[PDB]
Amino acid sequence: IVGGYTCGANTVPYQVSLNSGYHFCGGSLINSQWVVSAAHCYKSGIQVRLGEDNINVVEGNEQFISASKSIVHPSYNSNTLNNDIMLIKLKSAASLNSRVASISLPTSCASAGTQCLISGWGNTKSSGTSYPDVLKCLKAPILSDSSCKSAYPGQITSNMFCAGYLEGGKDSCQGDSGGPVVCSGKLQGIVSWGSGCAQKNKPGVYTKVCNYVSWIKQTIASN
Ligand SMILES: CS(=O)(=O)c1ccccc1-c1ccc(NC(=O)c2cc(C(F)(F)F)nn2-c2cccc(CN)c2)c(F)c1
Ligand SMILES: [Ca+2]
Repeated sequence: IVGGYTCGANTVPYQVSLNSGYHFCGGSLINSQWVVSAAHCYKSGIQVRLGEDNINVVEGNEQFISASKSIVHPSYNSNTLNNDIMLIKLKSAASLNSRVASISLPTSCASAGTQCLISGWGNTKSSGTSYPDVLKCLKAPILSDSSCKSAYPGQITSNMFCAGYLEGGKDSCQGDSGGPVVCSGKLQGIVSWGSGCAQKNKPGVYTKVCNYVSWIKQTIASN
């Protein structure tokens, strides 16, 4: 997160950290056994870390659970980043509490202007790289599709939306990928991609979760 603020220990209870000897992506807990992340975050040997704040120090509320299965959307295209969503099943259910909770799936899509909370342990610099120890937050609005497509001619599909600031300075960045975009208590997006970070006229692009609600539910029901 570039130009954001320190969330505060466990203030984003649904935020998870995907770990493989180091933090490489974020994710969202949608129920006791399932996490939603980005398809391009996929890899083997994934350990899901819940109830995290400072990802480098054991503080007391962490729950480390191995992924028993990772389901990348069958129509995910790595060349266009279309359908950039993945479901991860935990080996055992997580113990839900005040510091570890699930986030609700949307029942309808969000509209332009809607204010959302984006979080992650991603890079905090627009120029160069420097990762934080604690979880970072950023409040950002969903932009109109016109502005989104004007910024990224020919690269925006109906399964993506832009959110952020055209003036630059505040944006999600590498390391935030797979993380949540919550609006009015609903997970509306997944950190996917963007041209650099916090760059002018280059807002972040996010996976439009509302288009995948049926797919998600039918998939977890079958696994
Ligand atoms: C495969 S294509 O290029 O032909 C391509 C083809 C078609 C559609 C989309 C892409 C595409 C473009 C840029 C990127 N690059 C990034 O998305 C990125 C870079 C960095 C850093 F290197 F740090 F500059 N961070 N970063 C990023 C990560 C998460 C969120 C956000 C948001 N602000 C940005 C990417 F992956 C995919
Ligand atoms: Ca920790």
